[PDB]
Amino acid sequence: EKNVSIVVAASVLSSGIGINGQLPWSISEDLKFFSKITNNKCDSNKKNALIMGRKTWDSIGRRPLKNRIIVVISSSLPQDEADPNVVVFRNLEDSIENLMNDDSIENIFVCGGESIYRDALKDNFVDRIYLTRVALEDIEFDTYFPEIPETFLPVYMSQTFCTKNISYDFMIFEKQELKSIDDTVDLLGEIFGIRKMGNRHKFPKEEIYNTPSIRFGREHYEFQYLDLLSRVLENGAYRENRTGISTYSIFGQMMRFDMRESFPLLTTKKVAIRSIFEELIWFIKGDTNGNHLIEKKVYIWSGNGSKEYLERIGLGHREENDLGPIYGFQWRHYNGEYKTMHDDYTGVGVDQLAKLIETLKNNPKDRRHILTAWNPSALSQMALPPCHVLSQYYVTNDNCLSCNLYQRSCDLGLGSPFNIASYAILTMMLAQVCGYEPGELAIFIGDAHIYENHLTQLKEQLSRTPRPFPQLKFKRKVENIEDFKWEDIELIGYYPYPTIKMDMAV
Amino acid sequence: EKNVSIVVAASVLSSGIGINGQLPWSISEDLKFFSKITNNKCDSNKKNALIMGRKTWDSIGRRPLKNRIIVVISSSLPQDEADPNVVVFRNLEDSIENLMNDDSIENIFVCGGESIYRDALKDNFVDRIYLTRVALEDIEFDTYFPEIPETFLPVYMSQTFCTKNISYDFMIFEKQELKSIDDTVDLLGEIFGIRKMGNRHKFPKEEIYNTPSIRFGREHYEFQYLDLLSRVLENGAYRENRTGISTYSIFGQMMRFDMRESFPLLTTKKVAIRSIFEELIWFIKGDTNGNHLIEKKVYIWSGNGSKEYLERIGLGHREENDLGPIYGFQWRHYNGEYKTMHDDYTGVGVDQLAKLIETLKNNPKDRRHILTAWNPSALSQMALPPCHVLSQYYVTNDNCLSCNLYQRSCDLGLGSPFNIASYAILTMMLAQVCGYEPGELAIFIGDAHIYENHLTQLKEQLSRTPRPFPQLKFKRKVENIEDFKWEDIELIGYYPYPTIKMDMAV
Ligand SMILES: NC(=O)C1=CN([C@@H]2O[C@H](COP(=O)(O)OP(=O)(O)OC[C@H]3O[C@@H](n4cnc5c(N)ncnc54)[C@H](OP(=O)(O)O)[C@@H]3O)[C@@H](O)[C@H]2O)C=CC1
Ligand SMILES: NC(=O)C1=CN([C@@H]2O[C@H](COP(=O)(O)OP(=O)(O)OC[C@H]3O[C@@H](n4cnc5c(N)ncnc54)[C@H](OP(=O)(O)O)[C@@H]3O)[C@@H](O)[C@H]2O)C=CC1
Ligand SMILES: CN(Cc1cnc2nc(N)nc(N)c2n1)c1ccc(C(=O)N[C@@H](CCC(=O)O)C(=O)O)cc1
Ligand SMILES: CN(Cc1cnc2nc(N)nc(N)c2n1)c1ccc(C(=O)N[C@@H](CCC(=O)O)C(=O)O)cc1
Ligand SMILES: Nc1nc2[nH]cc(Cc3ccc(C(=O)Nc4cc(C(=O)O)ccc4C(=O)O)cc3)c2c(=O)[nH]1
Ligand SMILES: Nc1nc2[nH]cc(Cc3ccc(C(=O)Nc4cc(C(=O)O)ccc4C(=O)O)cc3)c2c(=O)[nH]1
Ligand SMILES: O=c1[nH]c(=O)n([C@H]2C[C@H](O)[C@@H](COP(=O)(O)O)O2)cc1F
Ligand SMILES: O=c1[nH]c(=O)n([C@H]2C[C@H](O)[C@@H](COP(=O)(O)O)O2)cc1F
Repeated sequence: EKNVSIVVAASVLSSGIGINGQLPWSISEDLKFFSKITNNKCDSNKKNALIMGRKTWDSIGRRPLKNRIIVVISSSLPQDEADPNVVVFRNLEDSIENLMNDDSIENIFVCGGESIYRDALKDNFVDRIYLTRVALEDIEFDTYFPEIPETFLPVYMSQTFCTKNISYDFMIFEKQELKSIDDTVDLLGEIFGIRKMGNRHKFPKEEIYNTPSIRFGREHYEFQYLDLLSRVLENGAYRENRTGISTYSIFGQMMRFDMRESFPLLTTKKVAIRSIFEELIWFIKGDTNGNHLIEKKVYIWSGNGSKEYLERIGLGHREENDLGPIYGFQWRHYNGEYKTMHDDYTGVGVDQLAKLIETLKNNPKDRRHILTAWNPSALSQMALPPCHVLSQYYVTNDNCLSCNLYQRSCDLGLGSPFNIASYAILTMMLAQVCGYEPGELAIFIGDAHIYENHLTQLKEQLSRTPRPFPQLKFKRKVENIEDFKWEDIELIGYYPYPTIKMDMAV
Repeated sequence: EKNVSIVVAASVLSSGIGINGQLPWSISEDLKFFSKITNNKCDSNKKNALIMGRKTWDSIGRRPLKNRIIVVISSSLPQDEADPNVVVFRNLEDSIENLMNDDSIENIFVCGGESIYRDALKDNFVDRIYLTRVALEDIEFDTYFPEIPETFLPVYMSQTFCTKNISYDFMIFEKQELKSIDDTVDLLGEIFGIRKMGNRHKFPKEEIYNTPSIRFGREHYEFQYLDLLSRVLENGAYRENRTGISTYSIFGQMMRFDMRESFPLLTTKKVAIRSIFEELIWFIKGDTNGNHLIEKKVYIWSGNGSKEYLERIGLGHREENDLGPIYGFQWRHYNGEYKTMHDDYTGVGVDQLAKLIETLKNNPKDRRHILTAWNPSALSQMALPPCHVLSQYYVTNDNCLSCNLYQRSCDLGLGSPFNIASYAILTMMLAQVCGYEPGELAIFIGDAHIYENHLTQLKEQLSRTPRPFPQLKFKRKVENIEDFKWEDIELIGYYPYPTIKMDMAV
């Protein structure tokens, strides 16, 4: 009685694995993963058995794999005894004799075609599943991986990796069938009610924990957002705010995202990337005219740019969508005497973005690459105080650009995905203009809150198992950071779950 | 063969447990912990045995404990059979008969005096140790807990709790005698070198992990600092900076600290708390004169206030210790035209601190309680740009004041403990002025680095097992936040390891 694992690489949606007798992709790292996982063994005097169909045996050139015994399931291939590393069996059930006799086999790997996977799961011989999800779906398939039965549960999901602009994941599925520390902590929590800090940050209940079966393998960095969602649902205090829509809020959280091998755009919900880019390039250009965003069919600043909202916050003198000195005005004209959105501020104010770029490419090991938007003097003139307040940038020894962001208030339903994608795109732009590669993105959140009219929606978003991140590439290298256009961005391999409508609280 | 656990409450240093036949403290929560841990049982048809000496049996009033069988070790007490909840044994070895016969006993708890603990450990009958460390040491003891033998290792250390201004801990010691997920992650790390984000944040090696035996029980929040120290030692990239002393640096980290039941002042090193307080009140008063700190025998700002350092950074015109518009000038006079440290700036600039207090006590549920020190216009005039750049404050539904701090650059050897204690004291001051209780302190670090001249020292600090946090109390309620004086602070139960000299990099 030894272990049996199905090793497979399938597409993310349709679960296709092959086309015309070959793989529908060329990912060398996946072959390396196959080689390393099939050579995994605890005994040096034992080999691992790789069961495969005849057509798969043809796909590998009918040659043996080193340090492994290949078992071909075929009703026509002659049971050749010349090659000791390859043996042929007439059916799959008879091939499962390594459990009974043949003690020189330690682990068994089912890695054949659809005709092998299907009746290896049907006969219930499989204990584990090493699945490699690949983000290709607009191509042609003819061989698919069967839907994983409900008897299996996912226990691990790696981060998203990139190869030839193709995104891919790694997942493990298992066949589901020291307590003293836990008991002492539970007793100490029963004693001190909310005096033990652990009770103020309770672990989220399973009913609001996205993919609860993945406990110790939450490597995919979209979990940095979903687990924050769950923590707010679990420990969020019901509080009122400036809007009539109350929220559930907690304080002091963080999220990490990788940008070397992927792009942190959420897959559990289709995110409007064009509006994000237009807002970001609007910031970079130094503009505060909301009509310029509305003309480009982007209405995220319409709620805070209506005449009624401006007269209500005491800015009735201001023009329709003249938002005042906000994001992008403090970036390019910090401490500049603001008049209207039509004046020419070229020259006035401290151009933080230009100095940031100059410092990033002239003195990388510096610790002062800081872009601030919090200006106490101009706060009263703002239509909305800065939410993403502070940002710091960092150059690694291998010429990568990482970014930290401190955000005073985060609306996890609408503001958070936009902030993640926006600062990722900004880091990528800064890295290209300065000549670096994108690094990591850390977002530090003060007041992380969920509006109460989003509870039905966000819960739905927590019911969707995450898919690998897409890739974001630039079609041309620009000379100045302001020269970016929407046509320059290529979004590759983004297959998210359907969009989830949520109303903005004005 | 069942489990045996020594339950004891001892002082942190001398390990005293009693005085003149009674306890040297009255901590009700510890008695509740005793009651809950000795009644912990998996079988309802079984009782737990509590072994104690005769003098301890006298200390509990010679009355039985509910749902438990008390075993008194005494050579004089008559073996009375009237009370079924109390039994007398002549020696400790004969009392260890519940292992052989008497299957109605599930767990055994050694809870006697020094004379029982010593030869319960000497005879090696003890499997576990539930130790309650109490931070009282300037009192009189007459009964001590023996030094825990090397066969035991700590596996858990709770957070610091407070009762009657007394700090205390909870620790567990044990007698030392799914792998697929780990193997898959190791293989994925072998494939992608530093492309897998996990490899850029490797888990610290045991040789640089403070108290490595405590794996799953690092609850004490001084570990939030020691684990960051270890992570910098593990993943720190060797980088140069403005000073000749190079560092090992990483980017994007955080630390959490509780302030409801303790005070985050490091115990692994004696920290000069008075200098921290004097710097903080110097900030609050709006001062930029380094001579005011030097006159109070505080020399932390002498390196950045020397004539040579000012002439080197291009401020040779400036006076001796005139540091320029820095912390506390941006707090009280933001965007204020700075001249020298002798002028009267009362009135000019935006008083961020006053508005902060006003917003904290007039509009608590607000999300804009923000104090910034990063001013791009005044950066050139500063002797040293702000390290603790931004701070946000938050009022919970139970009227507690929590604080987030973003620090762009952190010197984990000298700057970090000072920053932790300083912002803790500042949060407590704001809480008293606004009428709240202290909450939590979250510190977010951008460039967390360790100077190479501190490597010998900090490693030493990582060899010291943490002791419970102290308490910090105020002797009087002040009318204005600037009225605090050093004589108003009482530091209770601070018993740190000896101080570790480390040179500041100018
Ligand atoms: N992405 C991935 O992880 C993998 C993808 N693939 C791809 O899949 C494609 C090929 O797979 P597939 O089309 O399913 O073909 P198979 O690899 O499953 O091989 C099928 C052959 O195996 C024999 N066989 C199958 N079932 C039985 C049975 N119940 N009893 C006896 N013999 C049996 C038959 O051989 P015979 O006719 O001689 O009797 C049959 O022709 C290729 O593109 C390949 O590259 C393959 C492996 C892994
Ligand atoms: N902080 C804490 O967790 C605890 C503190 N304490 C404190 O400690 C103090 C008391 O402890 P302590 O001074 O050590 O006294 P003990 O509680 O250990 O009791 C000692 C008695 O136990 C009997 N005894 C001990 N060893 C033997 C032996 N080898 N053979 C036969 N009989 C033995 C003797 O009784 P006899 O003379 O009758 O033969 C002896 O006088 C008190 O202040 C108490 O409150 C007590 C428990 C817990
Ligand atoms: C056609 N085929 C089937 C195949 C391909 N990709 C897969 N990918 C996955 N994730 N799982 C599978 N079962 C799988 N099977 C192949 C093709 C090549 C090799 C192969 O040459 N493996 C080398 C790997 C060498 C390398 O590139 O470093 C080895 O050492 O095993 C294996 C199976
Ligand atoms: C003198 N003595 C010995 C004593 C006291 N404190 C300790 N504290 C600790 N952490 N560990 C011990 N072994 C210990 N032993 C005592 C004194 C009172 C009770 C007691 O009354 N316990 C009640 C507690 C009831 C309560 O106040 O909630 C119980 O239900 O067990 C026990 C032991
Ligand atoms: N309170 C409050 N004030 C705010 N002021 C400015 C913002 C920034 C901001 C971000 C996003 C939106 C939005 O509506 N985003 C979308 C979400 C989805 C989705 O989730 O499926 C689909 C489409 C869109 C879209 O607009 O294309 C609107 C504003 C903001 C805020 O976030 N909160
Ligand atoms: N690079 C660089 N520039 C800096 N400019 C200003 C600072 C702030 C600052 C904090 C602390 C000290 C110090 O020396 N602190 C002590 C530490 C210990 C100890 O923990 O052993 C014991 C005593 C003292 C003490 O002075 O009483 C000196 C400056 C600073 C910095 O931190 N780094
Ligand atoms: O990028 C943004 N992210 C974000 O989360 N908000 C939301 C947070 C909050 O719901 C609202 C501001 O409310 P307040 O000003 O009171 O913090 O804006 C706004 C942005 F522009
Ligand atoms: O409160 C402080 N905290 C702190 O960590 N530093 C350290 C961080 C760094 O070692 C140095 C700042 O120099 P630079 O900004 O050039 O990195 O001072 C200084 C303070 F005043």
